[PDB]
Parts: sequence; C-alpha cells; structure tokens
Amino acid sequence: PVLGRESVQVPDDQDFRSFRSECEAEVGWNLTYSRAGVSVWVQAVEMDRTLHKIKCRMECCDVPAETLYDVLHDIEYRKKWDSNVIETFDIARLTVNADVGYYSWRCPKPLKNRDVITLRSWLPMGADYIIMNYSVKHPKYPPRKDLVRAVSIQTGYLIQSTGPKSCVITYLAQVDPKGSLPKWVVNKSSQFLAPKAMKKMYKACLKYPEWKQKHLPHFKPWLHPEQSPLPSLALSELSVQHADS
Repeated sequence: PVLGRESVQVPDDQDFRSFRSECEAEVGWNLTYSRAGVSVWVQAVEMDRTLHKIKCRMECCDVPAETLYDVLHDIEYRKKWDSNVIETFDIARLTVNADVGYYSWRCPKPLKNRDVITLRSWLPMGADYIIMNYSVKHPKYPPRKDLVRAVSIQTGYLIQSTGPKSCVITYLAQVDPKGSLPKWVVNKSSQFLAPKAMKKMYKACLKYPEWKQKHLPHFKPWLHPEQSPLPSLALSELSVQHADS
C-alpha cells in the first residue's frame, strides 16, 4: 500500500486508479445502511478484532462536482462547518498536487483529542475528482502528550459528476484512532456516524458559494497552484507512519 512498510511516496498514477477501483468495487463490501441517497458499506471480512475499512456513498442531486471539490480542499472553510475540528492547516508542499497537512479533532471527555499528519494528493480525472491521504511523520510535528496521534491508513474521496449541478461522492477510509478504544468499537462508531457526517458535508456545499464569496472568492490554490503560500519539502524529510509498531 502507498501507506508503506518501506518509505513515504507521493501517490503515483496507479495509486489513484486503485483508489477509484476500490470505491467502485462492490465485491468484498457488505451494505450496512441505505436511506435517502446515503449508503454505508463495510469490508466483507466482519472479523471484529481488526480495523475495518469503511465506505460511504452519497448522491448529491443539486450540488456540482466542482463545488464538492472546493469544499473538500478548503482548509479554511473546515472550521466553519466541521464541529469537531480543533486545528487544521497545511504544513508544506511536495509536488504541484501533493502536500502535507495537520488536523486535530475533539473526542468525548473520557477520550482525549486526536491529531493526524497526512500526505494528501489530488487529481481531477476528466469529469471526476480524487483526493487521497495517508498518515506520515514530519520531524517538526511529533506526537503531543495531550493528544492521541491517530493513523490514517488510507482516507480519500471519489467525486463523480452526474451532469451539471449534480454529483456522487464516495468516501473511503481506514483510520486507527489508537489510544484505548477497542477496534470493534471504532468500526461500529464510524459506521454509525458516517451518514450524519456526510450530510453535514452536503449542507456545507449548499452554503459554500455564499460563504466563499465573502472570503476571497478568487483564492483557490487547489485550482491555481501558483497561489500556494506553502514552503516546499523533499520526500526524504518525511518518515513512514506505521499503523502498528
């Protein structure tokens, strides 16, 4: 896997293909929920000892693919509609379509808050878009004693345009929150909350054009990479983040 046992890699063309193929694949996935255009699948292994990959698909009848793409890319907007995020920002750029970033979120009070450092890469494929990420180690961002460092084994989005003003988005993730949570508790929780998180994102897409008009509408560095204010990084300055060490 891109998430690797040997070293950090910027996703190549095959990694984008495997990811899309993973989203479109149904064999090896069991349906778990399906109501009002939102469905949730779980990787058909149902061995509750391990961490399961989760897949969530949502039909967006009245938002275009490009708007959903902006919303996934817009780090600044995340704090407007994401009720869990503490801190999120990009750290450095690797290539014109790959960077490294930081994301913190709060967990209910016996649990501690969590953070991730991820390598993210994005690719418009014709009418569709893919954004993927997986966890990585950045020497200036070691774990913090107050936060549990989680590991994103693989997380990403496939946006499929279904015409103007409409699209379908598939979210695929496998995230280990580490800490003290049993893996099967994570599998169940992420399954149970997934449809709610997707519909919150959908509502955000409806409010996005008006919000973005008030917040430098022309500033979209994910579409115009010459606008990026980020420093650059060599791939060898990063280290692999193992799910289990």
